[PDB]
Amino acid sequence: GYGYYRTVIFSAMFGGYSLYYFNRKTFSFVMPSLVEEIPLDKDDLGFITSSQSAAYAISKFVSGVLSDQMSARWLFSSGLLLVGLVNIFFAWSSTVPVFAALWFLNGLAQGLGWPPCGKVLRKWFEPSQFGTWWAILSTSMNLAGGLGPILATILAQSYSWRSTLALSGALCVVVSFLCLLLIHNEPADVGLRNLESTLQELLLSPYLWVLSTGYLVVFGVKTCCTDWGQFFLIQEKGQSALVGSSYMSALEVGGLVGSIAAGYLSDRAMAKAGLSNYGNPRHGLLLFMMAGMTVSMYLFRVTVTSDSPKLWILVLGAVFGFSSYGPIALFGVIANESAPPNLCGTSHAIVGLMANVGGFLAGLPFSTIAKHYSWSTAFWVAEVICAASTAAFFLLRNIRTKMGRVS
Amino acid sequence: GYGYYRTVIFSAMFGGYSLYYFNRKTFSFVMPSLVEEIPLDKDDLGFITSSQSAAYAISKFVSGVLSDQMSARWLFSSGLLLVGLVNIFFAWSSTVPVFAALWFLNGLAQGLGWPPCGKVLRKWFEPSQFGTWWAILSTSMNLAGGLGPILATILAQSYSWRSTLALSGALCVVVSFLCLLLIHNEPADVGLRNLESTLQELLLSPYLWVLSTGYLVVFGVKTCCTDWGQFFLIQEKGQSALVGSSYMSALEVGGLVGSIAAGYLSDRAMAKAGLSNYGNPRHGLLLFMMAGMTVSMYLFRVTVTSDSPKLWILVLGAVFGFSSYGPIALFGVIANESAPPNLCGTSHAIVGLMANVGGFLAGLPFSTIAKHYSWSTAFWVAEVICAASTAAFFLLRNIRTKMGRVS
Repeated sequence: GYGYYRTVIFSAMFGGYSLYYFNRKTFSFVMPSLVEEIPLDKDDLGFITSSQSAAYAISKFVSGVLSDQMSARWLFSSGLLLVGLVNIFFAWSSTVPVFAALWFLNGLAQGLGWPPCGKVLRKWFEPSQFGTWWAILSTSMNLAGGLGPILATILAQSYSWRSTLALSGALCVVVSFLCLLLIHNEPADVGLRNLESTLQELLLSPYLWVLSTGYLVVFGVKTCCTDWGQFFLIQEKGQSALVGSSYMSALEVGGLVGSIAAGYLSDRAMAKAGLSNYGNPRHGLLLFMMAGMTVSMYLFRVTVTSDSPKLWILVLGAVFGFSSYGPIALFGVIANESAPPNLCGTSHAIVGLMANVGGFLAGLPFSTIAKHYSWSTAFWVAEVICAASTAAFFLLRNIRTKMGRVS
Repeated sequence: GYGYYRTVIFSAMFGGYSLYYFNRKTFSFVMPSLVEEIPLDKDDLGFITSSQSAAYAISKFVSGVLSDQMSARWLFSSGLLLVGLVNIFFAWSSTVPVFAALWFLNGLAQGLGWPPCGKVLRKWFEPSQFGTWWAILSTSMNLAGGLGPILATILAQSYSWRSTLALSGALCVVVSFLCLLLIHNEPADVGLRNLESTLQELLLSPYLWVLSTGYLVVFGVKTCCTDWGQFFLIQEKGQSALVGSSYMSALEVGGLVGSIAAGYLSDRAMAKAGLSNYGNPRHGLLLFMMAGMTVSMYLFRVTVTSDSPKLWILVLGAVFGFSSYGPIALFGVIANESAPPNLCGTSHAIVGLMANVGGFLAGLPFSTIAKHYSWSTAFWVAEVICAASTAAFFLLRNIRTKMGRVS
């Protein structure tokens, strides 16, 4: 059928991108067994994970640019096969630069996998049903991150790290051929019906860069609170470490439900509206969630004391996680929808570049401001940036969103 | 007395800075008689006035930096004497590079005059009485611009341009010695009572750069509407040229009363409040006037047709002029108040540098956006910048405003 093939292809992308994220962070999942086996420095593990982070940033960008050129099926399957071959060779490795370079090459093949999922979700799913299945295909990532330390801890208690990495790499090699056989990058290959723009016309469209600065700010404020919310509760607000861990756990669970609810309710808005070329029906919940970020950072900064209860901290974590991982899924969905259909992966990679810029701006200058002035001053600077960007994106909510040529 | 010397010194600065602005724009006031006398190109006059504009920008900055080093009395009097000597030599000039270089040197000596007025108004007037006399000392500039073409047209009908420039230069030479004799840069020279910070501690204070970007945006939007409001009424909105001229005249008259009302009501707020080091009681009307800019640009963009009456255009011009020249006087008053007392001219020159940046951003890119997309799209981009900066400055209204060291 039609929806049958949508189900089959989404199950294949779900399994493939779940194995992507599990084999993206297996070395951090099997890390305790491996540091029991071989002694490695904290700076050594930081260099390995930083090699993967640098290669994954470069490869998200390069793969988004490539995914609009060659086929998403072969690119996805090649990514999964090459990730599996990396984990096979990584289980078959003992020396440290082999770990670092092979995990760099895993970071490349992990970047090489999600813009195929974006292209296939664009070409196969209606815009009334695009954000919700984007959000479930990122819930694949969240489910891999949730079931990864559990299964890796069981396989590291039972077997070694080499046997676990070898089984996971062999599983990716098998699922790479299964995703080569169960994915069609467009319905024109089957026979079903589908659903002229240059990269210069993409880059000169101002909505891509309004979207880029918006996702810069939203991912920067997400990474600010995700990295330093425990520290803001320990040093400044005077909570315990269990309260900070519960705050992070509530932010993650609220972020999972925030991404899913953002996709579903934004597809409801996209199904209701959709007559004009200017504006975007997804702004009508992207703006409410960015205002939710503003309200959550304000109420977490001024209405949190040492005497405020743990339930208020959990509510602020959950509502900020809702209001924060919602817009990240929405800037993904908009950078894939509002783009031309043959240049949507490139328009998504341009916004992931600003994800990298926001990650750096949340890492070093936010910690510098927190070191010099105070913690509440730094989180307030992040609040001002997020609220001023919520205002600047409320103003810019009705610009020409359909990127590309003008007709 | 005390208020007697405040009256005498303010009358001397009023006469001196009125002759500053009259001898700043005498060559554009006596321009028709001079182009009847000698033939000059439009590009030639543009080069002469651009030489004065470049030298006056460089000299506003250099003189603000200098006015905190040497005395404001001798710097003011030297500026007025050197402006008078330029107009004497300019009346005694015939050839074109002599005009251009001597008017460059006038632009230098015109920049060399207002930061002495800022220093004397800081050292002599209370913060409850500082913004209103700042606004009257800029009403000196507006009165010179209002009575300048009238008196210059009368003196160009009666006498020549050489006789008019010679009388105006001789008047500046006389009033330079009268302002050397009737100004005291601080009350410590008389005997009355007055009312430790480095430039690095100025530049590292974030309120100077919040104030700089705020004045960047406010002066840029002022220069956008001041240059292109007639063009927005001619090409886009379909008004006549008389409606655009009345719009500019209503914006200028409303701007005069806006600067004066901003100074007076902001000094009322500064007199009422004043207990804390964070925030500024002048924000409590700077924000209302920046929101007045936002509301005025919105109501002038969406609620102006060809069938809207001329009275609505005059009301929008007057309310935008109010809401626009108010904040320019207020960013001057705040860059002179919130600064340390021996480094206030430098903190004001740093904000005049961003006036130059906003003038360029209103000149070329605003015209480029208006050429490519539309006129309403360009004025809407200016509206978005002004409203997003009004939001970002409403958030940043309670940062540490007292620039300098922390104690």
